[PDB]
Amino acid sequence: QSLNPALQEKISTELNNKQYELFMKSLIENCKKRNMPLQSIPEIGNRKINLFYLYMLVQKFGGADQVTRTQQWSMVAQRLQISDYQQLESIYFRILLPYERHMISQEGIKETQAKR
Repeated sequence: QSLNPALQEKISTELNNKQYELFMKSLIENCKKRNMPLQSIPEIGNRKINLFYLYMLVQKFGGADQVTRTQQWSMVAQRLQISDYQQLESIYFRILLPYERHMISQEGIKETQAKR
């Protein structure tokens, strides 16, 4: 009994990145669904769970340092629902899961050898 907000669930931006975003979105949403499933299509903001989207956003803000410099990470994180207070723990855990990380690892296994 908790349908999506349907407020900030915009899919695709230029029809080109939609493929890259949907790839990580479907993968993360699928794996994460094994722990914290949603009503149907889990989305918050405008798709930012992608390895290219989440990166582009940070670089655009001037780097993680810039986001924290003005203490905006709290607000920005809420946009993608990555740091919603205590909930950030559950989201981080599910996202750090072995299945979730594995699904995304295929796109970049070189990151695995990098270790924590």
